[PDB]
Amino acid sequence: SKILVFGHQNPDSDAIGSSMAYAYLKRQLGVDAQAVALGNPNEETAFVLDYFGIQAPPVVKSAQAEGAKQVILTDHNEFQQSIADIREVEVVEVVDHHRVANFETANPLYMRLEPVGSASSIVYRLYKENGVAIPKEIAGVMLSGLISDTLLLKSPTTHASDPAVAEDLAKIAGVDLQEYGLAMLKAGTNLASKTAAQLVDIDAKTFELNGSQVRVAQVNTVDINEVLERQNEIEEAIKASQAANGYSDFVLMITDILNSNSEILALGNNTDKVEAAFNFTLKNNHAFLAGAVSRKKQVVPQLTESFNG
Amino acid sequence: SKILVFGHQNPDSDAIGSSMAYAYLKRQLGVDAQAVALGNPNEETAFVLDYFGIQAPPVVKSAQAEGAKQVILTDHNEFQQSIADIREVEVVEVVDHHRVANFETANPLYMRLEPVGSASSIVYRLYKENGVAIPKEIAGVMLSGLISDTLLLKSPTTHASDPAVAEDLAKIAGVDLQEYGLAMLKAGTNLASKTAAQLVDIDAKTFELNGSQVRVAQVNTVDINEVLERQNEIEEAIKASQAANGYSDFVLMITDILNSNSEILALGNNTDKVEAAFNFTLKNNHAFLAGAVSRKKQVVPQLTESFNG
Ligand SMILES: [Mg+2]
Ligand SMILES: [Mg+2]
Ligand SMILES: [Mn+2]
Ligand SMILES: [Mn+2]
Ligand SMILES: [Mn+2]
Ligand SMILES: [Mn+2]
Repeated sequence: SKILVFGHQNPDSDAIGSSMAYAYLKRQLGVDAQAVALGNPNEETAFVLDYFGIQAPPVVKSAQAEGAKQVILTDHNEFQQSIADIREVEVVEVVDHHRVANFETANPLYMRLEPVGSASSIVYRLYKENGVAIPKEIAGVMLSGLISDTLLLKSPTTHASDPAVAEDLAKIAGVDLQEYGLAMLKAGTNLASKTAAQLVDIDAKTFELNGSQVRVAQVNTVDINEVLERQNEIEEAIKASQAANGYSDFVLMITDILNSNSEILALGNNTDKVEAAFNFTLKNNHAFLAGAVSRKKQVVPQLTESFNG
Repeated sequence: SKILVFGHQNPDSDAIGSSMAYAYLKRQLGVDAQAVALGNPNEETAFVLDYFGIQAPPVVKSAQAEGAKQVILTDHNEFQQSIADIREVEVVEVVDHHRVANFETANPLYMRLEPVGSASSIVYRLYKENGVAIPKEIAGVMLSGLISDTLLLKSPTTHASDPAVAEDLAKIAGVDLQEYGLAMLKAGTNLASKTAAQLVDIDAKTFELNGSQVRVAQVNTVDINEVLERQNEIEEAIKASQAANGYSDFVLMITDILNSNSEILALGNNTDKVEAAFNFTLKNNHAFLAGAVSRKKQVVPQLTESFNG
């Protein structure tokens, strides 16, 4: 009866932070909940965990294997993004900031979705609404989740209310927003220590675009050209992944967080549709896409339009 | 920019109350929201609107027709229970206490689902959470929804937090909980004014139970015996429906909403799948199903299990 609280596959900072923050809150409310992760923390999240001196959630792969019948999803609701046997257990709660799709429950449940910058932002309000004090380290993982998802509040996903949230969490966490923000974001640009295969699967999701299974990965870097130093291995890793997972197209978003621009490297059957989604020309399989920092707002939408559905 | 707020087709008290109350709330929050209905009030709801003297929402049939592109749904989420052009508009918010299915959004949205007795109960908390004092008449329709969906807090669907809510909405609406409730519930048991075919179809559903097509209807009455005065005319309307709709089994629930029992009348090929389902014996085509007041929580399972899985 231990309720498992977890974010999406290829957990990012917001996924981990929101699940940890929410699990703690559930416990304060008398619920036997435990935060777990569907994968190992990425470099950005590792930085956060280390910073506030807390351990990463246990990594699990099957709810049933862990003997759990009830789960709480944070930072996602779509089944392909959840635990492998999500269809076999009961989803009792969901706290997320994404559109809803490929989600279904047999019974009523709790749901708190808000079209804001991060799932962590929502959990924060739940602490306030329940009158539960926020511990320093919990504030830290929540703040980190918000900072992560909004690129230190500079991303188009930043909601009007997020800055105030970010400000209060920073205070509770004992950090200077800009200083901590920049340090953490930079921690995610540690890509050299990763293999090409791992690099393209650090932060990636799949989208069904008018019948095409399109993989869209993102990475934060201090320089697009640095990431391209291994373009060959990366393209190779991309083609391999495409064959292994059934992807007709693979889009790699190389985001320069300093200059707020992203390089688009795409391979597959419909690279021409990619070129159409952004009106550019892929040379050696990539092109510059100025001002792009958000996958959900500045990439998927145009890819959706060009592929159509 | 004009958001319609509505409950589900064939609205009950909760559907009407929750949309009216919530729409009012959004307006106090600066959102140009308007409560609309997908049908006219039933005897129960007409009794409520009159008691607190307020007009029932205007019945509409299309969001596109009302000049609205955005909509807020209360007391439901499944598209088949919604507005005709639901897939054509944007769902900006959902307040409900049902399971989720046949629901999808292209973009992020606000969702507030809680596994409680009524949708009105959730709206109640939304008022307090937003610092908006609840208006007398509004408390009236909200209280009615809660009392209606939970049979004056007696149903298995009643949540631990529902009583206090019911209690507080009564105080605000200026009524005594126990009297207004009974008086309101009794007011809605008007069956003699409807034809047999109408009864067996005012609140029924269909369930595929291993190849069988079983109709399961529910009628609220203050006295089963009285409805049993029309047994014959009923079995006729039943046999008829089974002929026209292919139904292999028809189970009628004559729910006595004051004692919490439901006499089960069954005609069909598997009138044994039912007995073995409620461990009773159909003496005259019907048996006594004590404690039954909820179809899915007290009738579906056993049926679902007797027909085996
Ligand atoms: Mg992201
Ligand atoms: Mg009901
Ligand atoms: Mn995430
Ligand atoms: Mn997120
Ligand atoms: Mn309803
Ligand atoms: Mn309801």
